[PDB]
Amino acid sequence: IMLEDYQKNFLELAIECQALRFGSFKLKSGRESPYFFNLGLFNTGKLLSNLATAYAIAIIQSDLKFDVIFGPAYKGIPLAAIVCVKLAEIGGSKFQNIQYAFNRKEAKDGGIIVGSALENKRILIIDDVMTAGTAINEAFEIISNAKGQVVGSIIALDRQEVVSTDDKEGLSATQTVSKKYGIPVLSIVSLIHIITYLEGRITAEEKSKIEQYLQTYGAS
Amino acid sequence: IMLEDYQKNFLELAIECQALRFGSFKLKSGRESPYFFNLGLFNTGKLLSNLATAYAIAIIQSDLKFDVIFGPAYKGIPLAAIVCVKLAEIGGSKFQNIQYAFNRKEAKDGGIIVGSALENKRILIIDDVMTAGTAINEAFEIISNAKGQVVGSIIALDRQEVVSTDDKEGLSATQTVSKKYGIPVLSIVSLIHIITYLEGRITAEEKSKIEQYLQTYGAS
Ligand SMILES: O=P(O)(O)NP(=O)(O)O[C@H]1O[C@H](COP(=O)(O)O)[C@@H](O)[C@H]1O
Ligand SMILES: O=P(O)(O)NP(=O)(O)O[C@H]1O[C@H](COP(=O)(O)O)[C@@H](O)[C@H]1O
Ligand SMILES: [Mg+2]
Ligand SMILES: [Mg+2]
Repeated sequence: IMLEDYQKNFLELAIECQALRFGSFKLKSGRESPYFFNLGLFNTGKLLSNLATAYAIAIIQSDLKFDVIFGPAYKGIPLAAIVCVKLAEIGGSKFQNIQYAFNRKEAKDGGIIVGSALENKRILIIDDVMTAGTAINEAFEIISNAKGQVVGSIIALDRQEVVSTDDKEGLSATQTVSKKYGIPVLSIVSLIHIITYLEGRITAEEKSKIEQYLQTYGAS
Repeated sequence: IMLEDYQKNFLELAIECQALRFGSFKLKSGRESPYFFNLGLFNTGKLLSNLATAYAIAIIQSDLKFDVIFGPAYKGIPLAAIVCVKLAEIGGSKFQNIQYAFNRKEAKDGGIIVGSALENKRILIIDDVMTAGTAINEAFEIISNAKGQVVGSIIALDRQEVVSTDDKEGLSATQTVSKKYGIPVLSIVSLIHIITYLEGRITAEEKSKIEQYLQTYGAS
């Protein structure tokens, strides 16, 4: 019903740098979507600084307790690094000693995990986006092999869409993960927040097409 | 003859977190070394923040002009990200729009480069360490394939050691790269700086063993 400042600022910048675009788009499904999102267009030092901030404040506000931030290769690698830093920078004394880690796709001269031993540490997984859960599934396999404990996940944008329109539980991608693994899936923003930001920027008519999109596909 | 503050602070932290250790060590060569360095022990949010700062101030002080900061997979990936951010944070208006990029080891569903097109951009390569030049060589191949122009490189620690004791030009690893490619190889610190930091922390005797190490192997 209201957006935190960090969430306004994130959405303002995503639209400005064209990471978030509005129009008529199709997913793999073939499903219509009224926007497109590509976190990769946060691609300058300024925009990465702001992104790091936005993830960090989301994590700080969740009150989740964790020891390590893990990013799945490849796109999670820089995000885990920049967020680990910004948490120490703005989070106070409880985030000074957070570690980061990530996986190589393949070992070498050994190691799949780059970082300190995950054994007995509480892990937050950070990525850009979640759809079928395949990066999450791979991270759990890797982590649980190393005796780490995953306590949560965070993505940039939660689409808050039902994975299937036939499915009568009406579970989104993040919900599905959260149920299977028993952990929170946090996000900087969700579809409801995009909708709220748009109030007073778009026409009555346009407002009614987006607040019907969510009737057909919105989760739970 | 004097250390910048950022260089003192970096060396203080490297010793405190055990990234820099003093004692008797052997390289691959079989060559004795009076220290060991592992940048990977900068592994918490606090320490990564400080590392990012130290690279950024080194880059700002060099006055090198560049458009993109490139990190070779894997260890350069987080360093390029965290440094790109910190440059926007502390560098003022000329570092706001710096981009970062890095390579995948192998393509997929295409792309070796993750980031905006390198064509016609001036690239600074960032890595942890340089020895034989093999990561640098690979980055040049990748970059020049993408029509980018490398303008420089930066590593954490320049060992300032001759690659070979028989070699009568007396070129270090960084010098060798710099000659072959015609670009600066910057570093946060070099061996001479470590020596200077140690003045008044170590005994007269110990000072004389390190200021003889550099007589046998110190470059140029
Ligand atoms: O991170 P990449 O580009 O190396 N690899 P890719 O598998 O394309 O990663 C994307 O898909 C994942 C989401 O997987 P899924 O949730 O769609 O199955 C995220 O990790 C995102 O980076
Ligand atoms: O970065 P990694 O661990 O994926 N791969 P590796 O080839 O071990 O990288 C180290 O060697 C390079 C230095 O290569 P060379 O200068 O010793 O030949 C640096 O990129 C450092 O990260
Ligand atoms: Mg990914
Ligand atoms: Mg490397």
